[PDB]
Amino acid sequence: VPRGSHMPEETQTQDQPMEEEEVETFAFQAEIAQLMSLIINTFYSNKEIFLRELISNSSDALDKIRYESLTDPSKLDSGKELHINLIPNKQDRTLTIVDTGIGMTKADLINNLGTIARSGTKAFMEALQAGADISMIGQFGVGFYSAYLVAEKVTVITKHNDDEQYAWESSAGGSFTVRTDTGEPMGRGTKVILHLKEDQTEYLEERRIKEIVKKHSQFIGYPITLFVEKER
Ligand SMILES: Nc1ncnc2c1ncn2[C@@H]1O[C@H](COP(=O)(O)CP(=O)(O)OP(=O)(O)O)[C@@H](O)[C@H]1O
Ligand SMILES: [Mg+2]
Repeated sequence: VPRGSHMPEETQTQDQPMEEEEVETFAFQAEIAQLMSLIINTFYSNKEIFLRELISNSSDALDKIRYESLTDPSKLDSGKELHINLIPNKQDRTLTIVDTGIGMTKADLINNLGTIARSGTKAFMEALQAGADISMIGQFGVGFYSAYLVAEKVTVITKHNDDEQYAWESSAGGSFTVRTDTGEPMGRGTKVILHLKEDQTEYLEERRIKEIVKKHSQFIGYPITLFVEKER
């Protein structure tokens, strides 16, 4: 049956086998849930410090690369630059903080971002109740959750040398999921994707991002780059 030319629908290759992703749901530690609720549902005028916190954690992760190299000099062989990228997406209303730090293994996500008590949580909630600036969150060891000052939902994609890629995700309300992430390989590090609340879209603006990096994150110790989508 001679063919001279095939239509794209005819030549369209079979899909790869359908990937399976294991998803687990966890309760936040009680006080973490209480903090998240508090952060989410209280007005704070100094919300911008959320970025200082997430950049600080990227920073920490990036320092650990340097130190882990002292026991694991193999890491020295990586060609990836140690850096943070800030990626605002006006179309998706997301702000992404990407680092090339050490990343987090599956159990690191579960333990570090929600199941394990932080000892400063109760004091932080009390401080807030007595009218502390939200900025103080940095000194009470719960700074990650500042993400929820600006974000209705947070997704963390992460890849650590010792594990596969995972996605952590929470819209708060007391639980979070962790699933294997068989999607876009991201290489070692972590990507924190903030789905911004409708009225926190100033944090997609390049000038505003620049202002708060300059104000709050001047000692990263690693290049930070802001990716700005050309306006069409
Ligand atoms: N970008 C990132 N890369 C790797 N690990 C990250 C990360 N962001 C968060 N984490 C993990 O999440 C944990 C909790 O972060 P935070 O809530 O900011 C408290 P911390 O930064 O560990 O304490 P500290 O600021 O009192 O030192 C970190 O300890 C780290 O294990
Ligand atoms: Mg921190």
